[PDB]
Formats: sequence, structure tokens, C-alpha cells
Amino acid sequence: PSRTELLAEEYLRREPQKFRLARIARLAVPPAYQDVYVSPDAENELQAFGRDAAGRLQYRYHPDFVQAGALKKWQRLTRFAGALPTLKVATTADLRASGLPPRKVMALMTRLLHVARFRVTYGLSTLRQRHVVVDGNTVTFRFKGKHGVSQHKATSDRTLAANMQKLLDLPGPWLFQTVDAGGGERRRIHSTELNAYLREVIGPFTAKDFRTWGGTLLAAEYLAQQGTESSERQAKKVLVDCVKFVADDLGNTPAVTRGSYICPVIFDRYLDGKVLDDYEPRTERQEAELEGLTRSEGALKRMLESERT
Repeated sequence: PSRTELLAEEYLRREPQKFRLARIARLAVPPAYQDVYVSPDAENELQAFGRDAAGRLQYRYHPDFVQAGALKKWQRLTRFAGALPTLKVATTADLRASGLPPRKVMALMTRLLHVARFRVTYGLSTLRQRHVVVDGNTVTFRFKGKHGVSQHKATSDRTLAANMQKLLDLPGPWLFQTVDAGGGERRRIHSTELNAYLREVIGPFTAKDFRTWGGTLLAAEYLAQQGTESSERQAKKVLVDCVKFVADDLGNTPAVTRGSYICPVIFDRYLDGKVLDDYEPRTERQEAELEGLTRSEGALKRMLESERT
């Protein structure tokens, strides 16, 4: 199902009465909106959704996402991790579609933003057919990104490779195209269209969250692999190395990477001798809270959660 369809089996339906307190009224959801679902849980990032007068989805978010500087980076990232399982459901629904309809191509792109940390010189939405090489199940991207910075990313996925091969069957130069069955109607997917799709599937989170989350996860994995250091001087040197590694991956400078991409909580922990491993669930309940996340993703979520009071 789609995100809203998945949440429709959970959310309260607006009838002016609600059916399966003052928080809902504060959202000020326009009364003329149709099939309005509102959250029974106060914590949900998506607090309300409904259809406007043109049959378009409209959203009201938790005030924490609209208030100026309401969330620390670690808070935003833990909430983002909570949104990943739902994202996986939504993109799969679109990927099961036949051929190359717009939503399927955008789902493919979204998956690439997630797994490879691309930005939306080139970014994901401006890739050309020359920028991708498919060898069996391996898809390798090589392009010059923002400020001419290197981006080299390889992923192995049968359905990704198969879909990439379908795209490469179309006339170039552009990579991400949607086409009808006959072949006569073909156009590019542009950044505006993709960003709109992201609003649906991950809103209030944005494409940037894939890179802050992904950068933080890559950093945490890097540190876990290197292992802790006894010397403070040495441990801090490892942090500098880690920033360089992640910066190279993300196509950023080290300064911007440490400043904005790697959540510094992971560095605080490392300097105190703690890594991803140390944050694995210790009960069934804890593992259940991490449903839909990978081992590494779940461990990162718990590490970030350790910042809570």
C-alpha cells in the first residue's frame, strides 16, 4: 500500500467528530478537506492528512518540525529512523508496478537516495546514461557532482540492476526517464517531481535526511570497524580519518561533514569507548521497537536514543 493507505488502517477518521484531544484542534485542518485522517498518537511526525478541493494530499506535521530549531540533530535522526520501515513499504508498492511509470522510477530513485546517499556537474536527477554501468547484479555510478566533486557508488541488487537495464534500453542521454508501454511517450523525471514524491513518502523529512542519516551510519560503522583507541590523541585522530572517509563518500568537505552530516553523538560515544555494537537490543521488546530496520540501522537508532533523558 501507499503511506496514507498504510496509516489509514491506524489513524482516526474525521467525520465535527473523530472516530477509530485539543491537539487535533491546534492543527487547524481546513474543514472543507475530504477523507481526513488524524493521528491518535501525539508522537507521530505526520499528525494529519486529507484531500483538498483538487483531490491533492495535504499534510499537517508535529509542531516540532515547524517550530524554529525545535529538534536537535540526534532527535531528528531518531525520528527519521522511525520513518524508514514505512518508506520501505511505500516504495515497494510503487516498484511492483509494470514497466516504467513515473512513481516506479521515483521509487527507484528514492531507494538510491537512501542506499547510496546521492544528492538530488550532476546529482541523481540529472544523471546521464554514461554515469551508470551495469555488470550482472552490480550497478556502479560514476559522475562529477556538486563543485565537480567525485561520486563513485556501487550497489548490488537484482531488481535495481534489472530496472537500471530497463532504463538503459531507452534512448539517452538522460538516465531517469518514464515511458508508456508503446514507447511513444517518454519524459525525464525532474527534481521537483522527485521532491514531491519524497514529500508523500517521507514528509516532513526531506532528501537531505538520507545524507545526514546515511553519513552518520557510515561514520558509526567506520568507527566500529576500526575499533576504539586507548589514547585520546589517537582516538581523535581516528575521528579525523572518519570525517575524511565520510566526506569523500558524501561529496562534501571535511568541515561541512563534521559540522552538519555526522551526528556528533556518535563521536562523543567513540571517545568514551563505545561503538554501534554496544547499542544492540537486549530484549525482545527492544528488538520489536526496531522492526523494519537492519541490525546496523537499529543499533544506530538506539545509540542516538541514549542521548534522551
